[PDB]
Amino acid sequence: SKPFTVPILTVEEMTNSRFPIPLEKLFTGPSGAFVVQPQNGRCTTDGVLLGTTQLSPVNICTFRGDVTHIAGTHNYTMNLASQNWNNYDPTEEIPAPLGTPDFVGRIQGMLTQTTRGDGSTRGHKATVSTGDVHFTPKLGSIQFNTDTNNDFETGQNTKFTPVGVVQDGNGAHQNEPQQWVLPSYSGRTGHNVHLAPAVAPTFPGEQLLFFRSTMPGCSGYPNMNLDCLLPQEWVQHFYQEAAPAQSDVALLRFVNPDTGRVLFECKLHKSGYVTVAHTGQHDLVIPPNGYFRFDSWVNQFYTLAPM
Amino acid sequence: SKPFTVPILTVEEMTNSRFPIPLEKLFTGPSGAFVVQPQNGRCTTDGVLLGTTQLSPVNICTFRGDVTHIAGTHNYTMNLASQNWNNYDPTEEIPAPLGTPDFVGRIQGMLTQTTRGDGSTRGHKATVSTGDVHFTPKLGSIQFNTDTNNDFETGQNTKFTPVGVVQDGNGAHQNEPQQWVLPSYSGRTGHNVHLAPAVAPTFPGEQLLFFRSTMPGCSGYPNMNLDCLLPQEWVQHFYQEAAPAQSDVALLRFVNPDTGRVLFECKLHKSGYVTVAHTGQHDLVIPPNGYFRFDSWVNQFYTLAPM
Repeated sequence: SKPFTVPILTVEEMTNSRFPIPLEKLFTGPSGAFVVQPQNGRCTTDGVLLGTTQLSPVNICTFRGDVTHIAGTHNYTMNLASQNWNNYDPTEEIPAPLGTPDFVGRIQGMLTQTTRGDGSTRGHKATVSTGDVHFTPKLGSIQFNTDTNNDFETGQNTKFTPVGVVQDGNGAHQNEPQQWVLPSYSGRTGHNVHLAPAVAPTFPGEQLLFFRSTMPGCSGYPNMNLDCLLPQEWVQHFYQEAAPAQSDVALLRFVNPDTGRVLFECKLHKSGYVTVAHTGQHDLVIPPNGYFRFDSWVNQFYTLAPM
Repeated sequence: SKPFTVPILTVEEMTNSRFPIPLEKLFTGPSGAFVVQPQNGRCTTDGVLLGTTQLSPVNICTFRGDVTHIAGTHNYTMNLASQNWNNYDPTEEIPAPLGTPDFVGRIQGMLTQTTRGDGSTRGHKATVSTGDVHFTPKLGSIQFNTDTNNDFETGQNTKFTPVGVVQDGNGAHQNEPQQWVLPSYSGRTGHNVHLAPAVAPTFPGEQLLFFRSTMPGCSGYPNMNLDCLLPQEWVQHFYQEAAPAQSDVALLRFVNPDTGRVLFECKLHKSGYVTVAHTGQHDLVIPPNGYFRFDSWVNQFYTLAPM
């Protein structure tokens, strides 16, 4: 059996799998108060992509399609295409187009467009509100609020590039986005389907280990914390390697290569998430060259050294 | 010696190493008329990063720092920090900060900022003109044109997220960007140093093979072609594997997994670029599931089968 491995990359060398930004830090905290069911950054250790997860770090929270103006507004409806501009297949066994945002919030970035006939181009700031009833990416349709009332043309390739998140400063601060609330990918037309499962640690004394970034904020007082369950590079790696899983739990050690010392150990579950033995909120203190190293497959009874 | 490999990824599954967008296609053409000296997407087969190359594609053409308004304008100077908000170190023997744009052009995106004290945020469309006199990233400062003259605060973390490119003026359509012209990283009076080498075919009948994307256009009639010498995923892979180069030339075959048949072969040079045996400009026609496979190290005298 091909030996399982994780990448030799530091945290700061890696990328969030839920928004196209670098990782910053490792965080652990209790998660009983919410449902942890992200759909990006979901992959088994033997390389099966789950949810809306795809390989490209730059395609996370991007959309592509054609747009139609909503008369009397600055809003546009986008009829989605696939990430390579092929027709979007709404019958694929996924919750939504690959890379669709997996949280309720207002995501700001730019819409850009090229006129096929002559190579003329145009671009405008735009925001997608993933909690609104017009956010129906599984159906192939979403809406953007933009800074134009007439510039985008119909029947022309149009891309949304995400930048960051927005909040309404008149509501309680940091009340949005809600990173652990999934959109309704078909709006009010249907329930979510083909979801990667919710994750919840149940081994005594364990919490999830989160790979954390701070999303750019574009307006108001947003909650900019964004926690993913796997770095994007781990998704990419497992997809490549497809190493057989011996058991349901891979034991990783986080090591300082300068000293050889183990800082902590953690469980990488076959279904694609990480737990540590800790209780409470904690920003992990790690050396700048530290990285994760797979050491062995362990059984259901294995108890981690306390963090 | 660890066996050398390239990733099992299709072209469309991979990412441009010179701008944070997917690859679309393969292109070969004669390159005698310009200097091919990109600084991003530069890496040896045994994993030594070159030029301004760093590992995650989402950091390419991003900038971070604090900003100051230029009175009487809508322009801001950005005092650059490192990607993790440490001080930027201009004394490193690299051409410019890692991920700095390596073409002359006007790159549009958004500047975003968070006020540390209260978490208030703001974001504005912004353009950096990498050919202008203020573009001195090696020295630690650049200028942006924005749509505000008063909104950004001093002394606060500010990020530029790139989206695409712009063209305007009385010059010919597609006269900018100029993807094979490096910026003057230290200014218009300055000289670029510590560059990754210029590359050229050195065997009769050979041309470079380019990994091509189309950059989003944000205004006007820009030249949106962007050719890199290595997919970002190959940079990431070689850095991981660090497999010793047994010769100066790795022979790759491009394979159709549906049939197992080799479509063409190419040379992956140890110093990090690819050639094919072909004369003239050609958009390669490939099956969408096709991928590159390392077959053997060859000597300097190997003659490729015509593409």
